[PDB]
Amino acid sequence: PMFIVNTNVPRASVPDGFLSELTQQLAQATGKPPQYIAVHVVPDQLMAFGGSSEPCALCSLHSIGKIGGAQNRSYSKLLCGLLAERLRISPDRVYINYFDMNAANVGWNNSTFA
Amino acid sequence: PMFIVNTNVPRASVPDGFLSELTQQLAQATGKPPQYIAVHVVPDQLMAFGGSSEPCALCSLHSIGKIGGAQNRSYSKLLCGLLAERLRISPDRVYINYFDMNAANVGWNNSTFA
Amino acid sequence: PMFIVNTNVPRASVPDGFLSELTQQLAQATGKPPQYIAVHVVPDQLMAFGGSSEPCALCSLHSIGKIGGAQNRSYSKLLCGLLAERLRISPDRVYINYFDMNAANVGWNNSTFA
Repeated sequence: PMFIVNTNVPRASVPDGFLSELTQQLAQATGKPPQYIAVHVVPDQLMAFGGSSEPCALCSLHSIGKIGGAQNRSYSKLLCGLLAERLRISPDRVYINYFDMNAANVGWNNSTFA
Repeated sequence: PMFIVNTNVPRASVPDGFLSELTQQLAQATGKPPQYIAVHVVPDQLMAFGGSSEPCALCSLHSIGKIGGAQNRSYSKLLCGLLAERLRISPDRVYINYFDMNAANVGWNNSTFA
Repeated sequence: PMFIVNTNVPRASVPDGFLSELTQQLAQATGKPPQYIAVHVVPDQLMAFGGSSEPCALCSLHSIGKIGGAQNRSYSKLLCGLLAERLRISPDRVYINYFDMNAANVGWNNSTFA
């Protein structure tokens, strides 16, 4: 799985250990081993949410399966919780796009996961 | 809606008010309330279009609905027009990927839109 | 076609000529003319792969067609090969998300490719 957070929160406001926490929590949430979790945090961005430059985040979670109605509600509660606690972003200023990737449409290690 | 523009135009060439202009125009074009429009501009990027490093932009628009052949033509004329007028990017050096997101695949406010 | 690579490798480790090499090799792999290939490299990123921060890459390839099981395996070999040779990223620390875009869902030059 791949989780990306783009945010206008400054780099200094991202706590040490945040990538590790995201890795651990996403491994537990998706049920996938942490070795297959990739995380990417992009602070200091020029962005707005609802016309406002108050703290916000635009995020994606790509996974081969483990994507669906109930799972995505649970991921959203988890990840909005982490962004509120660690980056002080309001949950109503977070979008998370979920992508259920076909194994044949994910490249890794000179081939695909198919 | 979530609109992202990645460009090699420098930050100083992005005019004041641009994120607000994008927010307003996307609200009107998509019909969505401005409170649901998120915009993200990423200048100073290392990118090429057709092998050339002349000004260019690589963009995405994700929306829950309001995506389709005629709508996307209209969005493209709007957004290429703004990028030409405001960032001096030629329309033929702009790509916009359109994504019709299922409500169950968008997280917001600790849940999803389903 | 549009190829994006996000990496923690520093900007100074991206060799001169890399965007041109990506453009050339993707034109040949996809069969599309180089005038239609866009490339974007984002170094110096805050990311982890499998819980660690040794060089890694998170990438996308969006293309109108020319996406499928065998083609994507070939793209993965080509692109992992380039990232290993040029950026010294291990192929097992690269993820590439492939997207087969409908022509009506790609904006360009004030309209779509439909």
